Amino acid sequence: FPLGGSAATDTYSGIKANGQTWTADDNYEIESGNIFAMEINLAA
Amino acid sequence: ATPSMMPQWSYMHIAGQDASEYLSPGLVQFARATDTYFSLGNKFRNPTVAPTHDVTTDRSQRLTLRFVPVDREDTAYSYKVRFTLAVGDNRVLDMASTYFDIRGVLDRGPSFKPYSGTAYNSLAPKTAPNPCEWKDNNKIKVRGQAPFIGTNINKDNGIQIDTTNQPIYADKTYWNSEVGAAQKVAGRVLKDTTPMLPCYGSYAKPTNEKGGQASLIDVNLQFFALPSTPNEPKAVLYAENVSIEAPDTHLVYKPDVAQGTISSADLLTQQAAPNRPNYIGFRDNFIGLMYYNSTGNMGVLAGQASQLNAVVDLQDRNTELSYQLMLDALGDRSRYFSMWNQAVDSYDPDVRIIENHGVEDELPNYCFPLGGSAATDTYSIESGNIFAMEINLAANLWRSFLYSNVALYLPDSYKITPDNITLPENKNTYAYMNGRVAVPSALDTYVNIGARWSPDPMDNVNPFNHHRNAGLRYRSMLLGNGRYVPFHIQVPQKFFAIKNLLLLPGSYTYEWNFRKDVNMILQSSLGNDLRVDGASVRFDSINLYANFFPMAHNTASTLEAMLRNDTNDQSFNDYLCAANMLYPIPSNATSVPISIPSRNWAAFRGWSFTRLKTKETPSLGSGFDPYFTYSGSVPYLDGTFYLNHTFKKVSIMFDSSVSWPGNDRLLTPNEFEIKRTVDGEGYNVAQCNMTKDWFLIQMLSHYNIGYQGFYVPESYKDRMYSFFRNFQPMSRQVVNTTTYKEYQNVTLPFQHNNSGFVGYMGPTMREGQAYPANYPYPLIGQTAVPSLTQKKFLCDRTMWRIPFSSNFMSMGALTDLGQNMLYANSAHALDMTFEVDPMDEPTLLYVLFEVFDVVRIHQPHRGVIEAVYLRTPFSAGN
Amino acid sequence: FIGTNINKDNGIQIGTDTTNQPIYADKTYQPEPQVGQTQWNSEVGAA
Repeated sequence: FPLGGSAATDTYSGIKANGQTWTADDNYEIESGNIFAMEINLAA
Repeated sequence: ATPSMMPQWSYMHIAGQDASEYLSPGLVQFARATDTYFSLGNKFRNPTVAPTHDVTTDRSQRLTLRFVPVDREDTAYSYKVRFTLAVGDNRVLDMASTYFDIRGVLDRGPSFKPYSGTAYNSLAPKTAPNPCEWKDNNKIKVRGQAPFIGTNINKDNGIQIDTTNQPIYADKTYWNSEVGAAQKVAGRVLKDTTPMLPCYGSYAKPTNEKGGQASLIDVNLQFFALPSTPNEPKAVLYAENVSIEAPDTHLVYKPDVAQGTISSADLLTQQAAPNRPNYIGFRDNFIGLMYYNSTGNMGVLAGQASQLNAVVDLQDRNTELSYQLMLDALGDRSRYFSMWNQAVDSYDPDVRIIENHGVEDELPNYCFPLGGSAATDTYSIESGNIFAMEINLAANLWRSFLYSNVALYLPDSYKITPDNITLPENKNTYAYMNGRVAVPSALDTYVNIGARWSPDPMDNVNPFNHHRNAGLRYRSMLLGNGRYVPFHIQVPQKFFAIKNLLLLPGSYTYEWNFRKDVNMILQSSLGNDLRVDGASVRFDSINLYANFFPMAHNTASTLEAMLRNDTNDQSFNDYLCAANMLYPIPSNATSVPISIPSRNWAAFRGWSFTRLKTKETPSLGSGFDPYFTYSGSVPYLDGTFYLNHTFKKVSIMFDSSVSWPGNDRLLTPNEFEIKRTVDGEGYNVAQCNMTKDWFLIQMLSHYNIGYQGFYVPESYKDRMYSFFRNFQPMSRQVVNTTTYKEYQNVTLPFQHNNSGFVGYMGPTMREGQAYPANYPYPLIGQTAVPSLTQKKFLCDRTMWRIPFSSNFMSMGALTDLGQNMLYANSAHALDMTFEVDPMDEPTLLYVLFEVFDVVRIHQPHRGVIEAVYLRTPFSAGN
Repeated sequence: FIGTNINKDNGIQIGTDTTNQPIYADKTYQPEPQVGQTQWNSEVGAA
């Protein structure tokens, strides 16, 4: 596994009055899909 | 069959004559002649008829009688049960089998951790930023992670999984070369009110039947998307407000500018770690619980209607170290019994005498991308070998062994506490012995590379407080893996005079004050003050338990009217016949002037030196002596002798005109020398630094050969607490400190062998720039610095003997020169002086002046125990 | 692998006295050969 556990890009917000709007609260980070990986056969 | 059957039996010698008899006398001689070849022995069966009459009763005697206390008080420092033994008639007890039956709760304190490492979220980067919500400048919130693709997200119901199927709220958590997340994603974040710990120890209690963390009084569902098009619903995160904690963690790089606040960007990085493992459990054969040898709080076995006493206990002998030796001298203590909690203390012989022999790596131990290959091109498919990556596995395992078993068990002098986390100041509780990191450059793979060496700075630490005290291990697991533990003991009886007494018919009483002093009745694996950090052993029920031999009344009558005659009386001796006395060697002192005036040495069969450390040798017998703040092995009543390889001289000297060495036997005339540190002009023996006459004199006493050539004494004469198994001799070489012209020393920061690749001074992480090195100094290669050798004498778990005999042999119990009128009729006065090596802190030497212990219990009437308790060569009488 | 050119119907010049393509019974050999003999600079896709 990687040290941090992600290599992600960005994501802003949405409160969505019928229109996924925004969320002052949040402010421009999510990396979709499980963590990057690295594999070893530590027994063989 | 017949109503007798005897004949029908004998025709198979099933119960009849022995083969030596029915065989024709001619054949017996032939079978007794050719028995070393072609033996006719295993085919003509014998018999085995066992005794029909007068061996067993018919009318009474439950095998294991159950006596109940006729008394009980909870002093918080003892539990004085007063039983009432009622061994009947035609009936004998043989007080060996007289267990007690302790039962009650035991609360191991917030210092108990059997899982030697982490048992919580374990396989994980111990730098992981637990998906958090790093709050901020009223800037409001931020990052984390996620993964449950989904397709549709509708507001107030996130991840679309007839109908839409509209997922549940609580439960959202849990390729080859694929995944490729297009088409919505989601996950679950941690809200910015939960202390964002690392991922290596984090745990929030369930609080949700369907698994997920949640505060029961819960959470906000929140959105965010990609800047590419920031008006259309992207991934959705079900954050929450967990009860995040970590009940095994001693974070070693808490980014230390975080005063007041809890969550902030400068704190996603927190290299956690597993707290050093405390084993906890009861002591070997319960060396504690049983106030043995405290004349104040001492039991009794006096006949009922005399109630005088039958167990007179001095404060000289230690009957708790004279049982833990008799076990060695009778069976094999290395075998684990559980009722007595028989589990000898120990120490992985590969982590006391560290042999850094070396890793076994030659080819790079390599990484490979999850599926087949890595990122690649598109044309007429990777170009060149796969993306690769490496770990020298054989080295990481060795480094973990070193600074997980030896390199962080060092004295709290070579241990810089983590960067700036706040510790307590009482450096004896488990708040300062696990907040102690151990520099990996003190002990590490490149430490005395290739030579067996218990690293110098841990020579003086004791071996038996360790991960692998296999016996700290089979008493810390046998009871249970828990903070709280009910328990049900079977403590034995060890008093030499009351541990085999036959107890003829009578009505004897029985009393014995147990100890409720946790931290003295409860061992440890790191040295603690259990009483302060939290610990207690609440007793609930004590009961005696005796196993009767169902002896036929008409034969027990004989054996009881015959064991009462004056001549036919018992007699017992402590296996460790001694007159134990402790001397207070001060800190940083090289001497121990001892003395004894005008004695009448009559059977003094030989001294026995030793050397304990104070903190951990208990207070003698008073009671709750508070100055006891150790939890480790008790070399005073544990048998574990670690600070034993430090003696340098003994100078026995009688009247004030002599030298018991004697005339001139001793090789360095009458000045016993146990070590020649630098002056070895012909005289040190093994390649150790022992002196040829302090071996000649141990292997002469302890085993029994020094005049016929040393020959690795027989297996059955070096049982555990002996000399030879623990004579481990060792040696090094070191850079000549003044010939290697360029020896510019390099201390423990400044040094640098692993470069970037590993720590900077901690058990931190990879931060560097790999240049070459400079601290391991080459002692082994074509470019090797000139070397000065150094020698050591690790020898523990044994007591230096120096028997009182002319030959210095063991030709009998009453030693030769313990019978001579020069000593056996007149009176002298011993004045010695030992020259032990500067230790460093308090340190009591444990001279074990040896005498003849003996008791002559006898029961003339029905219920009268009277016994003499003489101990010569250092007796008790005015 | 990483050889020189590839000829129409030729293979890839493994390399020797003026051409030297390889035995398509194996010669691509795979299972073995490939740069690593220049690892941390291996540098593939040259030209």
